Amino acid sequence: SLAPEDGSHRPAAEPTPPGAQPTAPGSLKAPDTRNEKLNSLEDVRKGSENYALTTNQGVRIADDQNSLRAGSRGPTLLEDFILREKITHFDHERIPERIVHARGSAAHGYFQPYKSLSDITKADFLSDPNKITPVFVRFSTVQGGAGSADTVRDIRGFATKFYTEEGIFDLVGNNTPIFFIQDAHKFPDFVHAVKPEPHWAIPQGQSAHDTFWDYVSLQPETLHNVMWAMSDRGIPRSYRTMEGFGCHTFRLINAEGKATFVRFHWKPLAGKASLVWDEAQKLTGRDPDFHRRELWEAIEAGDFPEYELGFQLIPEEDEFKFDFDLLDPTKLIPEELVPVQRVGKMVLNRNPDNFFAENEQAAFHPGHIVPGLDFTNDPLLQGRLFSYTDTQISRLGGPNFHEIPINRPTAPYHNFQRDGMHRMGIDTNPANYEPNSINDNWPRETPPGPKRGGFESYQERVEGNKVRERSPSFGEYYSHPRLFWLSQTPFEQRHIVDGFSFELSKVVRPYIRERVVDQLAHIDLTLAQAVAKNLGIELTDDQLNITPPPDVNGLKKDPSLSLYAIPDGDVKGRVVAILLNDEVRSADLLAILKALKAKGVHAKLLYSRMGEVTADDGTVLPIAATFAGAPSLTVDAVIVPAGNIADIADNGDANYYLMEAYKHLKPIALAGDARKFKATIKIADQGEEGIVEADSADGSFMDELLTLMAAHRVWSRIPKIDKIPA
Amino acid sequence: SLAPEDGSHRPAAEPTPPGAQPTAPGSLKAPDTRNEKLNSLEDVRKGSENYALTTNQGVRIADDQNSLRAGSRGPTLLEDFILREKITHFDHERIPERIVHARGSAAHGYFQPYKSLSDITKADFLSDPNKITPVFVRFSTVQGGAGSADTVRDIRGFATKFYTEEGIFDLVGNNTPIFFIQDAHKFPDFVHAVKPEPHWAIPQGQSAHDTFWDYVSLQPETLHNVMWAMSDRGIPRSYRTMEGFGCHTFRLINAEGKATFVRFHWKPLAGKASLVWDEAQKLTGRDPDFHRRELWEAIEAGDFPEYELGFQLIPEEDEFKFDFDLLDPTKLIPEELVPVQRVGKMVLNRNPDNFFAENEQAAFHPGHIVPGLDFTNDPLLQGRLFSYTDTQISRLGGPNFHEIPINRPTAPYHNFQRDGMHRMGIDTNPANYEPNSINDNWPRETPPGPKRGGFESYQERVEGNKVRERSPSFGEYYSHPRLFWLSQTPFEQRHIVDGFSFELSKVVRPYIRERVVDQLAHIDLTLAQAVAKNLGIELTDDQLNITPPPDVNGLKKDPSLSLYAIPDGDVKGRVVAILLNDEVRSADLLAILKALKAKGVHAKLLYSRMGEVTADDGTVLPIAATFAGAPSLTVDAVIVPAGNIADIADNGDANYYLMEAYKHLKPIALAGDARKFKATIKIADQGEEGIVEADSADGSFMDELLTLMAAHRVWSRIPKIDKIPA
Ligand code: HDE
Ligand code: HDE
Ligand SMILES: [S]
Ligand SMILES: [S]
Repeated sequence: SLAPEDGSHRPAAEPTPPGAQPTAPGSLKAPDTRNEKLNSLEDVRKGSENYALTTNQGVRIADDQNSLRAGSRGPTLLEDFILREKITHFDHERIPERIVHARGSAAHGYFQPYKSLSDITKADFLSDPNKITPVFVRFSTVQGGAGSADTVRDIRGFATKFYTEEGIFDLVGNNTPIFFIQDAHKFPDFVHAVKPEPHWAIPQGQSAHDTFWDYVSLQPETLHNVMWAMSDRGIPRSYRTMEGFGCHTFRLINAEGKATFVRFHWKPLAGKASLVWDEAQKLTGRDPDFHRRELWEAIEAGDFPEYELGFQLIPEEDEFKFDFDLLDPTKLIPEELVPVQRVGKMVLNRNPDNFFAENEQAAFHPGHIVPGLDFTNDPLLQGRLFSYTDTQISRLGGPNFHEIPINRPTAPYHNFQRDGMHRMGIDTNPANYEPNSINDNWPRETPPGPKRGGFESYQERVEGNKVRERSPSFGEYYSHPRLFWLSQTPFEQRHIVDGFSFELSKVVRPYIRERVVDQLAHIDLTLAQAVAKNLGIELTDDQLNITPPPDVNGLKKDPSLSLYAIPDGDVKGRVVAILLNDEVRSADLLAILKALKAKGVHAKLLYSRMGEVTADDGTVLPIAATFAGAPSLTVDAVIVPAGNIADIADNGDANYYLMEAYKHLKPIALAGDARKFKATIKIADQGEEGIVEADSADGSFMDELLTLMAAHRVWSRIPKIDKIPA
Repeated sequence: SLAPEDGSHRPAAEPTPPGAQPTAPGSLKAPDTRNEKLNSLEDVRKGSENYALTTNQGVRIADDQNSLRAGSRGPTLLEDFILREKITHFDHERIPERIVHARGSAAHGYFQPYKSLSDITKADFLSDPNKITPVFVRFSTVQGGAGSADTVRDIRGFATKFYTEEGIFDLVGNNTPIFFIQDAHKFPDFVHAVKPEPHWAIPQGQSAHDTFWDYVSLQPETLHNVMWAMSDRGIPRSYRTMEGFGCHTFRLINAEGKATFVRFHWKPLAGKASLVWDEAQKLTGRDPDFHRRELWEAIEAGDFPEYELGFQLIPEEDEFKFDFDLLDPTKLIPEELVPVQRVGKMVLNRNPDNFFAENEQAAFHPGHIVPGLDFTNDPLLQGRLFSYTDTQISRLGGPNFHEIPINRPTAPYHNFQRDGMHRMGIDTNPANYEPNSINDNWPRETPPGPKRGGFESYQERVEGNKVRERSPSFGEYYSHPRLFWLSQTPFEQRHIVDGFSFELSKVVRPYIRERVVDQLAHIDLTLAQAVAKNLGIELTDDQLNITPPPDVNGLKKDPSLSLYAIPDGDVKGRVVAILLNDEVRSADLLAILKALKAKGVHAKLLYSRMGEVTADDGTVLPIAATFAGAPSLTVDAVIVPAGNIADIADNGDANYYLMEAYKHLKPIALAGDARKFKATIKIADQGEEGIVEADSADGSFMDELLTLMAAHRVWSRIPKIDKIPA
């Protein structure tokens, strides 16, 4: 026995808040959570307790500490098969990462619709509010490698595999409603431009380099998604607090054969929330795994990520009723024009057991549709259909990638396909072709119908010549960027300007920065002047006189485009740093934790060392982390209880903690003598909005702090931060 | 034409300092830097200017902006082969990354010996000081993926491929002289324990997690290399400023067949220098590509990385003359006992053209030796010899990885091996076996001899039974950790304590922390006590009474094991930040830049925005980056000239620049009214060692600053930084 006698090596198999226990594989941490897909993976789950260590051939190993040698200081012998198996498996552990979205984090859950949608789609998973469909969801960045950092500025992927009774449906979305380019033929161009440059393979996880901005300046169709990426949308607080979108118009097909155009939405029920850029960048350094960790810890604590699936629905006869083309994936459909209809709820409630086997090996692909859904001619979607099947032949080693356990349907699958590398299924059918008589033609085709029918494409009319041509209707590039900009709050606008400015400051060739500023002048003059000023660029008289693009279908803003214009805060699952001293006032701490508990807000107790300290009244307080070990970047607010403040008052790290949190617009609360820290962040004696202060930590002190947390950040503080050296 | 009229898109093909020009592929940046290997790659280099865009089959493309569709808003057609080839290639761009050392950065150069070594080795590349051998060198971290950050705390790899006239010799080393484990059979255990944990794949690029310290606590053989990793060895300033080691005793074999034991060394002619932990960690977020960038830019500037190759030579009859086993790779050979003989110099003078083709596909392997070298029974080297050939079969797709251009020998190669995936060589030999008559037995075996002979192993005597057993002589784990400890300066010792303390505070299971502290008590009580205090652990009476391990062959320290005990500073190729204002005193700047140029030190001119400012005398000064865009993390020292200081006096970012540089022990120099900044870093009116100040930037001011820079950091400042909130 190497485990400690008190059993403190094994995490509690029950919900526990972040940091309370070591994290564990999902089937050990939450054995009681189940769904149909988790149950079906049981055949390949492997345990360990009480088993002998063996080769992969089942031979027990006696000594796993030494190679076989001729004498104990001699050479290693070729006959050591146990060594060579073990090192050969090690030597071949890695598979190619995904060409894009290589960095991602995943969990299991389930989906249910609020009511049957049979009047608009025959898709089985949407036919009955009692039908529960297991899901597996992977969130991701786009540009960086599997080993890159989470809180980079980038677009985020949001891919859901629905294991339906009529096949796998993968909804392969992102956290913005559009993409940078119009036609799939340019995807390698755009992706090569944003990826590390090919001579030296720099930079990782960043669009802040010459080739990205060269491409953008030369391809104005990109400006809409670039506006999103440069906003705080590019730096979400959590995968739990971002929106998801299906990116294209698809179709729903009902049993009558009626097509309705649809765009897909995910609404985060935890609300929308983003970091600020200096915080996101610094966090890539202090914890490059912060989003993967926050997602896994949320599920272990029971703060299950929840999302509402929604549909924007457009009748077929309304195809041409807008100012933009519905097939143009650089255009959004404003919610003011077409509201999102709520469809159902998805909950993510179980982590995987083994990251490589369930996360790294999962394959999502938007061609994976089911009866009741269909495509459209969006020319970016159209090319996606080719890529997601193709790429798996190298990434997952061949055409049997659907036999890798996480990718297996739970629906029946039978057909005449055979062989390929890694073939698991042993087919007993006497036939491997159809039509056949020797197996009475089974498995058999199934006609389309209202349920459980075969897939048939909607009979869309096609007319035109074979051309490599962009539709003229896609040739408008500035109105949607302008609608987005005008929909932002003034502080969201400032952060857009600061994102273009920082990024273009990293472009070495100045003419590329000038060309991008020229494009901005076509969108909005105020935005363009503000960026130009930060770059030392002066707009020409011609630039100052560019007519702004038209409004989109009479709209001059749509508030659903803003993260923050309309409050949608939720504090459950947020975290507060509590800065301790060597003689904490226990009554303050009891009131702080009581109020945080009641709203499902977590806490981390921090000090200048590990171990414990003892409160004024003898209560032993266990320290979670040092000030330096768990920086303010990792929390949503900071509370300092009263007590022996002298203990930490001249501690550089403790003062800096509050300066960093202050700069990043987080709520800060100081009780009693902790008010002494007001001097480090230059707060006046009469106080200021966003700093909660009182003689003790209750009556209204925690209500005030929790009201600040529900509004996420203290935006009114922005003018005060440029003066603080932090 | 899309390029700017003024030609400013194209970097000059001359050496230029960092930031002066965009970086470029090495054959375009330095077209006349040549060596036998670079010239031999010309057969596969492809250019681009003035050529038409084609498929891979040579068909010219007319429209590389669109897919082929039926109508300009129609579906994409399967007959679009141009689209499918382009997206197929993109879909399969990625290959598996290296199992370990996936993150690395590489360059070309050459090696030449100082004298003939024929008396001790018949290796041809060491036979004459006129023998110039091309090299390709890849530096790397160990744990993180190819997209992880450079300035993590980790061991670093230093792998050199010598293209000799008698074969490739790969010297595949690290930046410490030992490894964590004794026997190759435990490599996958150790690497699994340091790598991200298997449930959730966290953390990236860090040993600061429970499974690493669990293994270390249970395997005290690891403690010696753990001491090195927790020292500032684990966070080098540059690949140019760290040592390399071949890790194992190999043999040199001379023409007479005499074997001498050898351990290999690389000594950096730029001297030894490392970051401090806070700076390294923050730098992973501010610039995760910092070491890759600094290496590429150094070579572009002509600050070519230079290392001296060195041998520790031990006669065969001296095998048992030490109190440790020469075959145990957890033991170092102290230079006080066996000096390093300096044998030649390697210079890296050219970056690659295409990172993936030359860096990512390069394969190094320590079994790639040449006549005049041989192995020993070191049980970690023995197992390595299996792994480095095996792993390439998945990583590089098959057994023809020596035909990938960067890997090809420049020496002749001819044999009877045939076929394999993507076989390039077309053999004309009528025979593919030997002995054969039908080609008169060619290519033929060559007997061993003094030059141009075949390889024959040294006829070492082997006597023993077939056993899986560790030599009892390997069973001592504490004397080398203690020697290394006692050889460090008092500030290097504090940084080791801090590295253990920070790492163990991130281990969630407290008994693992306790088990590590127990091991520390076996090494040195002062170290053990200092770590324990940071963790809130108290040593037991038994722990306080553990007898220290013995000295190593009577040594109680060896200053060659310290980074800084013996002065070894070189400022050429270092970089200073100069913080501008909107009316700079020009005389200060002329003097600063003149003195920096004379010593080969670079500068970066920083301000609050991009563009330019104008000095008091109307000199226009171009701005390289903002204060926030290029933080103090990225420079060796900071200089603030006089002028309109009030322009920046209340700039939070400018104040913080100096606070962060101060906290990180960097020299800071303040001229005239720039001395008003003393107040932000709490410098007394009378001054402080490490802060250069004068009325102006005269001759003595720069000499003082450059003297501080030769000493790298201001270690005497350490007691003052605890109070600084930065
Ligand atoms: C023609 C335009 C085009 C093309 C060709 C592609 N992409 Fe992807 N994209 C591919 C190609 C690849 C290369 O096949 C790849 C690489 C690995 C793989 O299996 O598929 C992939 C990954 C990917 C994920 C990760 C899924 C996971 O977590 O495993 C997510 C969420 C998205 N995508 C989302 C997405 C949207 C939202 C609408 C839009 C638009 C696009 N993408 C554009 C697009
Ligand atoms: C049994 C003990 C053992 C075993 C089995 C291995 N390692 Fe490695 N190591 C391998 C295995 C692999 C898996 O073959 C792999 C992974 C991909 C590959 O092709 O080779 C590899 C890479 C590697 C590089 C990068 C070279 C480059 O830039 O590509 C460097 C610099 C080092 N190593 C240095 C090193 C030292 C210096 C002493 C010592 C000791 C060891 N290692 C220990 C060791
Ligand atoms: S999209
Ligand atoms: S080693």
